[PDB]
Amino acid sequence: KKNVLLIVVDQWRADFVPHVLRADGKIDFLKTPNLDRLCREGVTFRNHVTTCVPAGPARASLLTGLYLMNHRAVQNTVPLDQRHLNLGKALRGVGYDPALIGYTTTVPDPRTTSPNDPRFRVLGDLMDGFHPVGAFEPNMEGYFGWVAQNGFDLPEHRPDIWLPEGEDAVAGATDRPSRIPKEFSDSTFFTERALTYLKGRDGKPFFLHLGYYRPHPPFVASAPYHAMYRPEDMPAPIRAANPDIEAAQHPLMKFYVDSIRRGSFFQGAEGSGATLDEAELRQMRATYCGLITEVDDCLGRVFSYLDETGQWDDTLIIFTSDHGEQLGDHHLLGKIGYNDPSFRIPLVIKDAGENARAGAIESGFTESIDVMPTILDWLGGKIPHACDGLSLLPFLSEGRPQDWRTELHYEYDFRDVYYSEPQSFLGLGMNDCSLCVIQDERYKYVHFAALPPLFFDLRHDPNEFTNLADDPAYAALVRDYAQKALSWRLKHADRTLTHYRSGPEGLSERSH
Amino acid sequence: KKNVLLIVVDQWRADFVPHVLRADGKIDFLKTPNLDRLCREGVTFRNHVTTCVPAGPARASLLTGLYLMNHRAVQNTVPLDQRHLNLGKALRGVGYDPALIGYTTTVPDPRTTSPNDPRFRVLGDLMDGFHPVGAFEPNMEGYFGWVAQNGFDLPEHRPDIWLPEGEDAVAGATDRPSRIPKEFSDSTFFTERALTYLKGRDGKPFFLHLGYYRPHPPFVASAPYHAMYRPEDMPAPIRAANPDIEAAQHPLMKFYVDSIRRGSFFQGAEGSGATLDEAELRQMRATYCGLITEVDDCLGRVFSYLDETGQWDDTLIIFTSDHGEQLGDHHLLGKIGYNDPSFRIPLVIKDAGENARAGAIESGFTESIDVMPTILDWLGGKIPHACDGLSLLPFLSEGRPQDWRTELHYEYDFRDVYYSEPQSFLGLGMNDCSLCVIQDERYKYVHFAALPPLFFDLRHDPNEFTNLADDPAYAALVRDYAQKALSWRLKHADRTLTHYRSGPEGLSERSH
Amino acid sequence: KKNVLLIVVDQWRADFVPHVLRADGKIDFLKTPNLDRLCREGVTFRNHVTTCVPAGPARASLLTGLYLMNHRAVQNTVPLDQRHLNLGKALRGVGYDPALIGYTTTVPDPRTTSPNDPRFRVLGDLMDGFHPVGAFEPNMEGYFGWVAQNGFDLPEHRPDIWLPEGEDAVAGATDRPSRIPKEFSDSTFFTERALTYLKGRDGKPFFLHLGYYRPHPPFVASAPYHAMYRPEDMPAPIRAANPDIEAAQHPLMKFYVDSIRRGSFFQGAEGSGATLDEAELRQMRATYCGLITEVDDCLGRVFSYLDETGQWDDTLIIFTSDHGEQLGDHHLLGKIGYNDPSFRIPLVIKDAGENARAGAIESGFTESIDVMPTILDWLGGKIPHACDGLSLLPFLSEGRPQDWRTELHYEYDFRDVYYSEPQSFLGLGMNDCSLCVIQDERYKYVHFAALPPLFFDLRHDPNEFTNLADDPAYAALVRDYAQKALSWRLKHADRTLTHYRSGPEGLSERSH
Amino acid sequence: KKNVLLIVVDQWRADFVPHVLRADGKIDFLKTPNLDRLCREGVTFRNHVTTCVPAGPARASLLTGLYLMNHRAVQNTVPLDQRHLNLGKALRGVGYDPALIGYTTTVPDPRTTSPNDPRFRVLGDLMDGFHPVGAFEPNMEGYFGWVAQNGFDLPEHRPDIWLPEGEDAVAGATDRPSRIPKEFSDSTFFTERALTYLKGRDGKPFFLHLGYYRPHPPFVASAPYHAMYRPEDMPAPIRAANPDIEAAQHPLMKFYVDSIRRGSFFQGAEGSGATLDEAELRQMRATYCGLITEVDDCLGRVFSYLDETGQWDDTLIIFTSDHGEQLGDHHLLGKIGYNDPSFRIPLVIKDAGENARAGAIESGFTESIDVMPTILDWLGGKIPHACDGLSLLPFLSEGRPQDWRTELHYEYDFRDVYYSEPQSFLGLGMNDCSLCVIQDERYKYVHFAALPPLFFDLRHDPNEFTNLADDPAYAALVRDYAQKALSWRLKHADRTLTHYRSGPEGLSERSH
Repeated sequence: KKNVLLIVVDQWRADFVPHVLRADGKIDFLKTPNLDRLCREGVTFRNHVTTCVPAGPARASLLTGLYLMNHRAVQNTVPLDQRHLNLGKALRGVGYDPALIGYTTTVPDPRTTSPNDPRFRVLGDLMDGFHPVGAFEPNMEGYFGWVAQNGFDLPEHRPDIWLPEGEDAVAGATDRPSRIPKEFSDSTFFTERALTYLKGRDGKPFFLHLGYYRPHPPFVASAPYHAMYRPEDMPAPIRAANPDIEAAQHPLMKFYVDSIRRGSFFQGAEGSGATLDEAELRQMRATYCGLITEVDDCLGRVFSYLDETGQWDDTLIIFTSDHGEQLGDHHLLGKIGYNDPSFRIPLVIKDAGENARAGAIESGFTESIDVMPTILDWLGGKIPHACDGLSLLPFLSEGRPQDWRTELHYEYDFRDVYYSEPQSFLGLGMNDCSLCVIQDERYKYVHFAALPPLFFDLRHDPNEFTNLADDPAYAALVRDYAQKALSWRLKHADRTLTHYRSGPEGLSERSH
Repeated sequence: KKNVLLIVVDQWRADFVPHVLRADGKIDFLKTPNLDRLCREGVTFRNHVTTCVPAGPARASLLTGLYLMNHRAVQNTVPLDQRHLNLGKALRGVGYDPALIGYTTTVPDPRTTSPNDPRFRVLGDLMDGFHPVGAFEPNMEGYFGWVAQNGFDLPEHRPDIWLPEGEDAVAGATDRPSRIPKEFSDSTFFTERALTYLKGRDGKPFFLHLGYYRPHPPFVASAPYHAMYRPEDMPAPIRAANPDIEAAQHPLMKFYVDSIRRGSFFQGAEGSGATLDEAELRQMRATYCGLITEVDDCLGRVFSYLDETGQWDDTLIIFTSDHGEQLGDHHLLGKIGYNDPSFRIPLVIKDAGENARAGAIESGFTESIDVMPTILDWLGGKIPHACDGLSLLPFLSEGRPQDWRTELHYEYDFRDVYYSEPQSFLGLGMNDCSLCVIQDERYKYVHFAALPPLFFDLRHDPNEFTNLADDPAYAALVRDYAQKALSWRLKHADRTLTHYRSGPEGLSERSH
Repeated sequence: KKNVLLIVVDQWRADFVPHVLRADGKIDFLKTPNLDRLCREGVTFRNHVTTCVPAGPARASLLTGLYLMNHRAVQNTVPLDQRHLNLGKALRGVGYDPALIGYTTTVPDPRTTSPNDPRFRVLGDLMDGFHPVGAFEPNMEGYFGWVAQNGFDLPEHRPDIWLPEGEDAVAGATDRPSRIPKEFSDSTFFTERALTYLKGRDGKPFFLHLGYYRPHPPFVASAPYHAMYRPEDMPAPIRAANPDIEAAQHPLMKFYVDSIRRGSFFQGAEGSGATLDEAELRQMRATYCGLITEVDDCLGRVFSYLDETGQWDDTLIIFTSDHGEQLGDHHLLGKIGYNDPSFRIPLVIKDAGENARAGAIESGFTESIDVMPTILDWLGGKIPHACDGLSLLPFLSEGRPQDWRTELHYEYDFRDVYYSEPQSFLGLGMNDCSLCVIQDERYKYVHFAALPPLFFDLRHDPNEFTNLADDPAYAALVRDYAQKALSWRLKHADRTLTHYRSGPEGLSERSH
Repeated sequence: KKNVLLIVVDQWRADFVPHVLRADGKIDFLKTPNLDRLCREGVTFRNHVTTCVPAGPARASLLTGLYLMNHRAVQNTVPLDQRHLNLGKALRGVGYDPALIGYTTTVPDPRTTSPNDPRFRVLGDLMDGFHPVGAFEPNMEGYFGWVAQNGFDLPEHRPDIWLPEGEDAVAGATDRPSRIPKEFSDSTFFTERALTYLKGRDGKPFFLHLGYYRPHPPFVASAPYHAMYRPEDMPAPIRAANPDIEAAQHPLMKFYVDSIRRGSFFQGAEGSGATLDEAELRQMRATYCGLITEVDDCLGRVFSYLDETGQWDDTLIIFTSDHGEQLGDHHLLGKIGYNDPSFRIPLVIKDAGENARAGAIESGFTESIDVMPTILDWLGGKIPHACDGLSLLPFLSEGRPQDWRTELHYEYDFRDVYYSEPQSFLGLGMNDCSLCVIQDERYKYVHFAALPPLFFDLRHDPNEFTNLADDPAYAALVRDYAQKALSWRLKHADRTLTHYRSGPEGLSERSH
């Protein structure tokens, strides 16, 4: 029997993974024993990125194996064209039910449904082709209904469960717990749906997309996770001397430093994200770690059910996140722009049985578009022609293929959406608001469609403070990275029908 | 605010509706106080039929507003063509989320999915376009997973929860309870999903398809519903002197009398349905009533939540069943053939506010294809051109329209499916295995595509024992009913594009 | 090598086929030596009907193998749903180019094109899936452009080429030629396109739909075909004592007797069709024969090219018409209503090589829906599941199959179109304006959806003057024919997906 | 009234346009009086390119307004995805019939038709959505059938009409005429179809795509066009000292210098294209001019019909070519690679009425993707969101828009097709065989996906002999052009749905 458990957390940074911290001799300032078990038993990928942000685009790439340049779900609220083959439909093609807990943040294709469809009122709904067994639902109604049915009285504005405890509490980074008990938290909800689904399967082969919302904000935690980590034990945020000096690097950086609000990160909070002080940012980081450890506790319950039913060694387990989180770096909160912390994400894979590379940490450059090909390959399917990504299965046996990619790539599109509208400030039209990034161990190149490019020397400037793109001494290097990025564009043009050929013998297909 | 609650039970007969029994001066031998409330407050339709059986075809007609002659989902296991507009997609067209609890028994269109799709392994899965919030799931996994997560230990073969209590129990009609407590029954499950969904909506407008499996078999009930009704208080089954005399009426009757097995109606039971004695049939009927009263108790919890939140007077409530049940009549169990008890079904409608016809019983002839037009009309939508049915809203105000139909119509297709294969016995090919029925207060005509027809005088022979179709004295009457049925066929040919016209002014549409 | 030549004339009656006239000892009052060659070498089907009229519906049935009840292109100007598989697409499935000369009169599906498409300004355009090599074109522009490019000066209103020669001519039935020379006639045009296409093929396998407009009206002929037949040698029209007595038979008969205009049949003519006298009708018939003989002369040129290139014995030749013509019978002109002369059509089939039944006349009942299955069968294709018709190939070898149909069937829908609007006169809505016909050697039954039925004893009343449907002495016979027609409806419900099945082994198909 | 005549020749170079030659003080060594009339009356665009080559890709860009990066019909024999909106369907959206003479070289989408479709046996067939009124047809059957029907006896192998006259003739560049008289030439054929179509329209508004095959090879002409130009009066080919020195520039150049055969350019010829001597190339150029003048003579007949019917001043006339021709430059024949002569093409536009810029020559950079937007704009349509091109109408009134593009762009994909397979020689996989080009008045940058780039200084090296891309002194310039090309990629990602947005008010669209 073969099972696949795809765990997708939200907003969890790659540098909040204890197995990698310890390997580098750093203090592992947070506890994730269940993730650590996956790392001891499988392969941890230390240079994994999402190919775009925020949730809607990231999940389009994860669930189609396509770059943003091909899926075109370029921002939250922008439709996903129905033509793209997604993981749910591909799973049905190999005889698996594509069971899903959590959310996909997918706007339907308007050519397929009425313009009055309620799914157009929200950031996104479930992607067509999945079988929902534990949906957060539009406006988190699935979760709130479950809390209410469990007998907990909700406030009139339901997200006020995430105000800090106590009528005198000041909204923002907090040392207080939220107003929801642990047993009715959202992580508990998704976990109960996972256990219900696995118990219903009763040993039969499964695919399950187990989505967790946490550690997505609001950065407030149920007791006692709110108090589990001391602010002084957290890694310091990395940022310029002040927000103006930070913003001077690039107009897009200035837009986000100026515009991001605390209320998007802490329920009811007022003021700008960029003005948080070091103590507030350390408290935010401690609460973020508490939310992470709650998820890890919950995963322990899922893993316990797999152990008790004898299914652990039959299950391919993939742990990843949709995207990262700035967490105060560069004066930013959220998943925006071009910096490493928004795009670097965990990826740990435990094969069935005793893993040949158990415990290894892989530096090969991997991208979220590789996850769908990996799952389909493992289940014996053909990888769709159109996918941009490649199967990671060679990394679980002999290691990095000799012809594997030598750069990481990602994209970001910042055209206007209802809650964030940079076009007027930037002076740009909607089809000119994008960037792409190419990077390796030494250099990082950020190319904007219609704004200045950026170039960083990562050995000397690992935190991306010193743009070199306009320095004439770097002209040959900038040329080289722009050339690699341009080749990458040409190599990833759409592949839907390009293997077919007419000819004297009729219709044929080219394989190489 | 406008809400719609569409309650769809399964396998509940029209003559098991106490409000109608009492109106006719009959003993109301079962208790349904919550349904009785709907009847006191709304309109009870006493001549409602499903336009086909069993579940898959019945639910295709209910959820598309089309006769079987147009939807072509002619038996369980036969695909529903994606071209037909269903109620879920139509609801999205009026801005409603098409939330659904229970099941639709819909086989996907093979042109839309892989032939390996797991949805082709089961009798049917969820119809495309609905939003599931409480699915029974393939093989009832949703229910069983919920029972297991509630801490109840299930037997190795999970349907053995429906064996009668006690290792010494004989499977079949029983005076013992099932092996599942009331608090973990399937009716409790669907009810908890309904409460969870309504609590999540928190007062916002809703559509909810609230499906119950009961009183579908196995005919066994959780305590104390198994003992709630005395067998001697049940209405007697109506059947011929013996199964051979019954079967002589028609080859299709013979096929079902010979083939139907007790194990399809009582978990683990052996033997033929037709050999049940009168006492066994009375016990079966008493258990069936117990399952009905459990559903009614559950509806009381849903109605209580609507009352407490002040939504009752804002909600159009429609109560109906997918189809009926022979329940021993004519030596048959199940929903098959051509007799009234398989096709007659409850229908009660309570409008928002104080209903103009509260308490009335309507004799106008209504069909399940009318339900979707009624809901869309009530929500301010246009009724799709293709629907065969008509809105029932006039019946809630002034009464039966002057041009309403004057006959009831239904269809049955009995081509081979994996668990019932009459073609060899009947000597028929797959496209020749159907019948249609037309009837009014006086006469009933059953026309087979490729077997003898039947004709009944319902005043003198209300129970359909005496075929008159081959009696020369009835030639003019049989002619007349065949002519009405043939006109009905011509009038209901597909209407997808037939209102459009080319012409000198370009494309236009005819409205009359 | 295998070729198919499908010759489709327009408006040519089955009783204008000399081989059948001579077989019955009647005078063959018109000459068709080239058709007579096909009859001597192949099989002539004497009981062939189109399953509906006029051109648009007839050609939908011919080119899909479907009854009107399934294709739903129910009148000229009504769209053909793109879902139906047509002969052109099916030919591509067997590797044949679906070359077409003439027209198909097909209104596009509005869901597939802009509402501004010029194809919605005309009665119909080319059916999707064919390869046009000689289109009449919208408004006959293809023909008129060819005449103009040939150097012939056209009048300002181009159809005035069909006024009778001479400024003093009275428009109507005429003993004068038209104003177009034979070398620039429409039959010459289609023939030149056929020769161009066959010469381009240069011996390679072909399918060609060779459409002729003639003998469709206006009933005027190029010299000397206008004078080739004497009016006194024509068969007399068959009609009641006067138009009022004719019209009394049925409201639909009255509508057409009252409404049909001479201008629809003779260019520029005034007055009603029903008031033509016997001499005028005989002249009309003589001109109609002249147009037929012109087509036959043209076919001789096509056949000569096949003989000279050695392809005759490699070619399946099918000669047929889209529909018939009343030609004055029952006071009617055109192709309307329910009488035999509108629906009976020629069908002659010459197989490749020496035909086993060369010269035979077949009385088995054949329908235009059989033609597409016949062609696909002959080319080695599978007949589409959805077709209503059956292959005629058994008739070319051993003869009529033992299980062949025992009645002929056809349909007519008379809902309002821009140039003929009977609904107000009849008092009917658009979905109630149809009839179906079932008949055999003895009896004919015409069933209207919402008007009185008709029944004829064809031995005693071969010309359909005496309705018997309301005579009580015929009640059992009328019953029997209504029952056969109702069975036919049930047997021909749509078959798109009804062979598929879900089940424990996955998706399967039933073959019987 | 508004008409559009879109004249599309094949393989005609931009530097074979006399109006531009004379403007630059060069000898106009060929005569095109009818094209010269369009130039005197309209605007001549001197920096127009096709965005890709050869015919199939070029015509996909012309007829969709999309770059190859979006249409993906990347080589002849590769399907065009049906999702792209083409000019024919867009014309129907504005009420115009999309009449077409010539060919489009379009391989159908395999998801829309049988794999056995004969359209998969040829390089391409007609694009879906056009109305053919003069097709060359598969294998030029339309033309050959027309020649045969005109009474001209064709040789057994029909293309042998293009052998030079006389049994002793040596195949290759020739001073002899072909074996087809002028009155039966292919240019005469397309012209007769144009006149037939316009005469059929009889003054009604038209769109006509008037395609000519010439001056596509074989480079042989009907008498007396074969002798109209002296070889010594032709411009000399521009090429390196020998083929080896030429080929050293780049592996793709070497592939084509080594592989191109004379038989692809002269009927029956043997040997390599690269070994033609200067005299042979001058004769080839003189014959090429003869074919051009034959097309111009033919256009004079079309223009004469427009003048005589008073339609000239009501007609937007656009003259262009699908692509250019190397004509011996760089040792190459055909339309391949990256050099200017393969991609630069004529474009002349005459507006209705007296043109504001009559006679002007425009240096603004225009691309073939601009043609479809121009036509739709002129007819009052909306330009489809997805188009990459922009309307040229501002150039006919006030001139180049201030925000017009500042570089020309084109693409070439050289993955294996049945008659040319460079992948093995180049060592590349199928998705790595492309290049893109960006250029302006000063510099040209050729970027290969997986081979070395090229960079040319066009003032000092107008003929592209001296690659500078690997010269360190050019690093900043190469950087700049790679950056412009990378921005162009980002700006032209697919736009199908990217203007739509979900949000609190429902579905909306962004316009800027």
